[PDB]
This record gives sequence, structure tokens and C-alpha cells, in this order.
Amino acid sequence: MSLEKAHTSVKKMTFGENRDLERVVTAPVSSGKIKRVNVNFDEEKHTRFKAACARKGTSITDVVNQLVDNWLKENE
Amino acid sequence: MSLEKAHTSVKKMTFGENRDLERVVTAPVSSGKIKRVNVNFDEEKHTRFKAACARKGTSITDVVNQLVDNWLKENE
Repeated sequence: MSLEKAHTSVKKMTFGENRDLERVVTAPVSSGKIKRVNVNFDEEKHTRFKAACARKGTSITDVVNQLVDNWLKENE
Repeated sequence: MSLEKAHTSVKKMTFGENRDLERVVTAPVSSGKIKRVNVNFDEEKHTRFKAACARKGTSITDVVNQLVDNWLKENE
């Protein structure tokens, strides 16, 4: 113990020297899953969007995701 | 007289008196005719967005305005 016995620092510090790997590689694969696109529509497009939003009962951001869904899976 | 000269703009020098009507009332008109929205597109929706747009020779921004116009004119 004269050697503090803490010299091992918990056996060469088993803290996680193996856990050093910590290859959880969180690498936010979910992050990329979403992108942002700033688009500017016409005044009429906005008014019609509001009516379409209330008619479909959904958010203003969801409706846009819908038109893209009707164009991405159709036009392609 | 010199005094009159002082107020040579007596009548009002028509500085813009007749212009006071301010036809400027003519708001830009184009005012707010363009509204932004900023949407969120899935990784899959974005990957096919650039691919499809590159095929039809359309700007990524114009593509969004296209699907919006379609869904807003087909569903409405």
C-alpha cells in the first residue's frame, strides 16, 4: 500500500480503458434524416395554403411535406 | 416685393401640393406577394429532390414551388 495502492488507479484504471472504444459512434445518422429548404410562394399560394391546411387539418409544414410526397413518388 | 420673393412659394410653389394627394397610395402591390415558409424534407425526399430536379433541369427552389402549385391546384 506504501505505493498508495491507488497506483493501480483501480487496476490500471479499468474505468473503461476498454470502453475507450466507446464506438457507440452515435454518428447522428438521424440528424441527416432531415433537411431545411427556404421557399417563397405567392400571396395567393399562402392564402390557399391556409385554407388547405384547415381543410386537411394539418400544420403548415406538414402540407408542404405532402405536396412533396405527391411529387416525389409520382413524378419519379 | 423682396418679401414676396421670400415667399415666392406663396401659392405653395406647387412643390407638390397637387402631388399631396400622394398617389403613392399605390402600395408596392407586389408587397408581401412573396412569403417564405422554410420546410423540412426527409433524407429520402431530399436525395430524390436533387436527382429528379437535375433530370427536369429545374432549380431545387423552383421544384418546391412546383409541387406546391400542383397540390394547391389539384386538391383545391
